[PDB]
Amino acid sequence: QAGFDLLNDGRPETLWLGIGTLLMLIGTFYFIARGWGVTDKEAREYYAITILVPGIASAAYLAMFFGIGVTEVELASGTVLDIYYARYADWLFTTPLLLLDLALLAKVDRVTIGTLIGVDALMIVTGLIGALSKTPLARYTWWLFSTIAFLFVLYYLLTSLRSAAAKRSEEVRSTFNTLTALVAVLWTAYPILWIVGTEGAGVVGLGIETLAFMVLDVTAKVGFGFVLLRSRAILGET
Amino acid sequence: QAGFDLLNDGRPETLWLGIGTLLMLIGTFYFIARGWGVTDKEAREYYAITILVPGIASAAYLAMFFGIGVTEVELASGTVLDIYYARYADWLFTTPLLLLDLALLAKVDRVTIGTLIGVDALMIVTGLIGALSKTPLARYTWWLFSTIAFLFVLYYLLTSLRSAAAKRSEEVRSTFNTLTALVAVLWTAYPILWIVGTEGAGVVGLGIETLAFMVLDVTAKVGFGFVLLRSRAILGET
Amino acid sequence: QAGFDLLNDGRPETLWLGIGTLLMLIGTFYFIARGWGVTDKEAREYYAITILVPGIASAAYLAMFFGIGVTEVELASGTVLDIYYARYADWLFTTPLLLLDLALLAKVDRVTIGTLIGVDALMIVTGLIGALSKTPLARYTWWLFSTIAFLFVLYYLLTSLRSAAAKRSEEVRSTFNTLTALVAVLWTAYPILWIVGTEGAGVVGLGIETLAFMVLDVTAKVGFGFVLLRSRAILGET
Ligand SMILES: CC(C)CCC[C@@H](C)CCC[C@@H](C)CCC[C@@H](C)CCOC[C@@H](CO[C@H]1O[C@H](CO)[C@@H](O)[C@H](O)[C@H]1O)OCC[C@H](C)CCC[C@H](C)CCC[C@H](C)CCCC(C)C
Ligand SMILES: CC(C)CCC[C@@H](C)CCC[C@@H](C)CCC[C@@H](C)CCOC[C@@H](CO[C@H]1O[C@H](CO)[C@@H](O)[C@H](O)[C@H]1O)OCC[C@H](C)CCC[C@H](C)CCC[C@H](C)CCCC(C)C
Ligand SMILES: CC(C)CCC[C@@H](C)CCC[C@@H](C)CCC[C@@H](C)CCOC[C@@H](CO[C@H]1O[C@H](CO)[C@@H](O)[C@H](O)[C@H]1O)OCC[C@H](C)CCC[C@H](C)CCC[C@H](C)CCCC(C)C
Ligand SMILES: CC(/C=C/C=C(C)/C=C/C=C(C)/C=C/[C@H](CCC(C)(C)O)C(C)(C)O)=C\C=C\C=C(C)\C=C\C=C(C)\C=C\C=C(C)\C=C\[C@H](CCC(C)(C)O)C(C)(C)O
Ligand SMILES: CC(/C=C/C=C(C)/C=C/C=C(C)/C=C/[C@H](CCC(C)(C)O)C(C)(C)O)=C\C=C\C=C(C)\C=C\C=C(C)\C=C\C=C(C)\C=C\[C@H](CCC(C)(C)O)C(C)(C)O
Ligand SMILES: CC(/C=C/C=C(C)/C=C/C=C(C)/C=C/[C@H](CCC(C)(C)O)C(C)(C)O)=C\C=C\C=C(C)\C=C\C=C(C)\C=C\C=C(C)\C=C\[C@H](CCC(C)(C)O)C(C)(C)O
Ligand SMILES: *C/C=C(C)/C=C/C=C(C)/C=C/C1=C(C)CCCC1(C)C
Ligand SMILES: *C/C=C(C)/C=C/C=C(C)/C=C/C1=C(C)CCCC1(C)C
Ligand SMILES: *C/C=C(C)/C=C/C=C(C)/C=C/C1=C(C)CCCC1(C)C
Repeated sequence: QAGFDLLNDGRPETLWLGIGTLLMLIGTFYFIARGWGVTDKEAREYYAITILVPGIASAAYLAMFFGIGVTEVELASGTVLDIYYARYADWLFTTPLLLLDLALLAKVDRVTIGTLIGVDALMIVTGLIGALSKTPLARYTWWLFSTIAFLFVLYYLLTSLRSAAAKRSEEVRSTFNTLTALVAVLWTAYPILWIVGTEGAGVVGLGIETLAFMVLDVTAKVGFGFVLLRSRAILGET
Repeated sequence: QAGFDLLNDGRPETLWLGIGTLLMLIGTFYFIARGWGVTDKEAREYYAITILVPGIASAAYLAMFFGIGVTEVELASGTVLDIYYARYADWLFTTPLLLLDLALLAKVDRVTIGTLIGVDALMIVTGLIGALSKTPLARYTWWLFSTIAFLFVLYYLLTSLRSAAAKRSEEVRSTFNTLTALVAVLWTAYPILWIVGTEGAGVVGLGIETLAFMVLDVTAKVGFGFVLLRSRAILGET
Repeated sequence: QAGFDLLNDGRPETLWLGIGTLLMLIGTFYFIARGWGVTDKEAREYYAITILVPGIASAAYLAMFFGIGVTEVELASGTVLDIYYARYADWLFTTPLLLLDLALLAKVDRVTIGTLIGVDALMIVTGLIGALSKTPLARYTWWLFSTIAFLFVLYYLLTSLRSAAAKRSEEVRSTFNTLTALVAVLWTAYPILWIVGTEGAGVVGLGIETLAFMVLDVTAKVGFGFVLLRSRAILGET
């Protein structure tokens, strides 16, 4: 199970990267069009932040597509993995932004936002180090390290942010829940796919893995953005 | 047409990098001296931001000077280009700062500033990826990708920022215009020099190109800063 | 003089990196526990910022421990140095955060904070370039370059921040002084160890150097944090 080798370079997964690229682009320009006439300062903020997400992902996918965003990591055993490191560059900026959308919806103080971005960033960076490690001891230690950070992220999301958002209007609290839940389930799928993909146990192929990440990314990007930018929760408050 | 090989390493363009370095340094310490006694909070802000620009550029130029900020990228055809990647590292921080000076002058909200910095950053990063690409398809696709971002940058500069600045005093609006125009013409010269230089069609030599970028940088840095830090527009308002 | 080669990879300094790692971790989770029940918004801010410091250092040390955070730089003379570049990645984020703790304590405006972070960052980056340089001319020129930035950092710390903090309560002013002094002496030890270690004259071994940096880091991290998070100065004001 793989796909189609779009660049004649022996990488069938490029078919999924290509589709991923296309999807992130139309998602970016759909959001720009849809929010082009928005004058509401609170709403343009959600639009601004949310447009940048698929925008940067577009760049990351195009880079993985061309092959520029992928590198060959030789394991201690001599086994060579193709690590699409560009994903981490993507996530370093996108996850904090998505987190920022949730923070705004909850109306939590700046310290809560700083904490989330800080821990989230630590999660992605450690995830990248583990991805480029040569030893299994190191590779899985980093996975566990990043996972812990992810735990704190989910924790403050389901407590601090949740309680704050529960004090807001029914419209706002409604949308918050139907994004945090989306995040909780979608985001958790990344560490899993990672440990079962070529970066870990390797029961999943690079072709299927890429397809999976592409479905995860588009949903967590465009899907999340669609639900958010569509809600009345981004328009001031009642 | 080239210059002088200052480090005996076979790089005559170092003569232009060296001059570029020297110029960015005296520019940084001239601004520090000139603004050393400024107590006005609004003015120190312009000084602070504006001093950091030639300061970081200094580091970038010195790095390109020594050869540390340059790498050999082998094209698919086997053609080897000398990519001074350090420029992009420079721009990632300097362009947003310059943009920040214009944002402050216009007195636009934080969302407008975030948008500009976000898109600008996407412009520089994609520009760097294109610079390090091995395929012509990839190299020019990234150029076009970065150009689009540049378009949005110029667009919001000439509309959102312009309209805001037009509501301010004649002194402030005056200086804004004579910086935005400077930016519009100078900044546009970068994508051009890029597509005609060694990173593209290659009708321009690496020696001339370096000289050009050095003249562009010093003007967009020191020149911009001189006009700004000299105006009364940075001192509160009438 | 060295230590113990914990990973059987011929690096006895890993014994110091390992201890450094362990210490940064218990420091991170001690601070989290100690501040877990803090409701004071001003205090959680100090806790938040201060927890992130040993947290990121933990990641950096673990990376140097595994060997992922170290690279072999070949000097022009053919001499090969083992540069633990991860330290710089660590510092790029930690120093600004520590600086941020001092800024908050002083209650200085955002421009002062931006300036400190900007110059500090320039210090670390140039320090890294010098660390990876191949020529002695370049390596020491960067050291001097970074040192100048450090000078400005210390300067504004002992003037702008000091004078501001001197206007606050005796409790706050007291803690500020017993952190700025700690910083002034500890921080100055880095450029020294650098110029006398393998990155410079090399009178100090890589084993001793690593031990030294580990003692410096833990004190500037956990020690600084202990004194700060223990004081009443982080709780509003009298
Ligand atoms: C987050 C910050 C550090 C900067 C944003 C990250 C961007 C720069 C994303 C670019 C990533 C880049 C590395 C792409 C991968 C390219 C790939 C082809 C190269 C992979 O190798 C990377 C290794 C270098 O070693 C290798 O080369 C040498 C020389 O040829 C070989 O001898 C060696 O065997 C090879 O492996 O380096 C990986 C990076 C280290 C592990 C650095 C540790 C990172 C530290 C811990 C990050 C601290 C950031 C912290 C999480 C920020 C949180 C701040 C909050 C408190 C707000
Ligand atoms: C902006 C952020 C990502 C971090 C700031 C960038 C700094 C880290 C600047 C350092 C740049 C660094 C890469 C200098 C160039 C050094 C040069 C000698 C190496 C060039 O190779 C870089 C390649 C690695 O591949 C190569 O090595 C392997 C292994 O030896 C070979 O097999 C391969 O053939 C070689 O080509 O990697 C280039 C980086 C990728 C293309 C990553 C994609 C970047 C993503 C799309 C960035 C998203 C950032 C976004 C624009 C932020 C906007 C945020 C707003 C919403 C606020
Ligand atoms: C601060 C910003 C730029 C981004 C945060 C830095 C992160 C990306 C930390 C990652 C550092 C990374 C480079 C780890 C070292 C890995 C090590 C194994 C590779 C070392 O080589 C790095 C060289 C690449 O050249 C080498 O490879 C080529 C190709 O194989 C060889 O031909 C060559 O001989 C080798 O040496 O590149 C080093 C980076 C340049 C010196 C870039 C200059 C940096 C500019 C001046 C930074 C400006 C940032 C400024 C201080 C920000 C201040 C902003 C304030 C105004 C707010
Ligand atoms: C860094 C980290 C966690 C960081 C957490 C952070 C930053 C949290 C921040 C929280 C904040 C800011 C909260 C704010 C709140 C405020 C509220 C608010 C304002 C926000 O609303 C409040 C109320 C105050 O809380 C975890 C690392 C976690 C790291 C881990 C788990 C590491 C594991 C390592 C292993 C397992 C090594 C193993 C090594 C071995 C087995 C070595 C073996 C050697 C031999 C190896 C060989 C040779 C076999 O290969 C040996 C045997 C020793 O020689
Ligand atoms: C153009 C582009 C990409 C182009 C790609 C190309 C051409 C690819 C070609 C591929 C080929 C030919 C492949 C061939 C294969 C064979 C190959 C071979 C084998 C032969 O080699 C084969 C045949 C298929 O098999 C990307 C742009 C990408 C563009 C992007 C990412 C733009 C982002 C914009 C943002 C992020 C705006 C943001 C706007 C905001 C935040 C606006 C805010 C405003 C709010 C106002 C305020 C607050 C700021 O004042 C608002 C009013 C809401 O707009
Ligand atoms: C020192 C330095 C560079 C040194 C370079 C050297 C020595 C080079 C030597 C080269 C040689 C010998 C070459 C030989 C060649 C042959 C070589 C061979 C072949 C032999 O190998 C040959 C012979 C020519 O051919 C750089 C410093 C560089 C220094 C920098 C970049 C400083 C930056 C400062 C900032 C950015 C301040 C900022 C201040 C602010 C923002 C202040 C704000 C205050 C506002 C107050 C507030 C708000 C913060 O509270 C204010 C009051 C305005 O100051
Ligand atoms: C648009 C991209 C999104 C929403 C990405 C989310 C990514 C994560 C929640 C990634 C988590 C990871 C771990 C918990 C362990 C190690 C590796 C990661 C980076 C895959
Ligand atoms: C001090 C440096 C300044 C003001 C640099 C400005 C740079 C630009 C406006 C660069 C634009 C580019 C494109 C539009 C396409 C691809 C490459 C770039 C990065 C050269
Ligand atoms: C937790 C880490 C801390 C507090 C690190 C502080 C580091 C410095 C003050 C480093 C200064 C350096 C110079 C002045 C010159 C060149 C190299 C450096 C980066 C070691």
